[PDB]
Amino acid sequence: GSMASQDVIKNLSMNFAKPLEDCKKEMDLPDSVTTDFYNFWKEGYEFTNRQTGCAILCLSSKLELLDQELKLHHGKAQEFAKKHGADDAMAKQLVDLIHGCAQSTPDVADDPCMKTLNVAKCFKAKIHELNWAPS
Repeated sequence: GSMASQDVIKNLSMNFAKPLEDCKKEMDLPDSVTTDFYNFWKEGYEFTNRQTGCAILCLSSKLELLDQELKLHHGKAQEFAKKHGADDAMAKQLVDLIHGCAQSTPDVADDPCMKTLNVAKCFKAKIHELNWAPS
């Protein structure tokens, strides 16, 4: 039931991306981020720039998933996923993949936008490896 799990990731993505218009107008982002989001789950797609990372951070903030240091509320992320239909196990697995990626991607430039973009790419790869990437 890989298709069922893909459908969960699709639902999470769409709900995650709802505040995007609000974010685009609220920060004046180049529509390259719009295109990065259009193509997000497309394999072989490389991401143009950092502003997409700032956009991901904006989305997370609108959903109240970030602390003041712009780090992910782990528990709140897990609850987000379950409220949108992931079972407890999947929700935990998803947060773990993100945490594993955050650790693998060391913040050296002190740039949360680039950091978040790099965590997003790692997460994307892990999700593809599980066959959980939707169309």
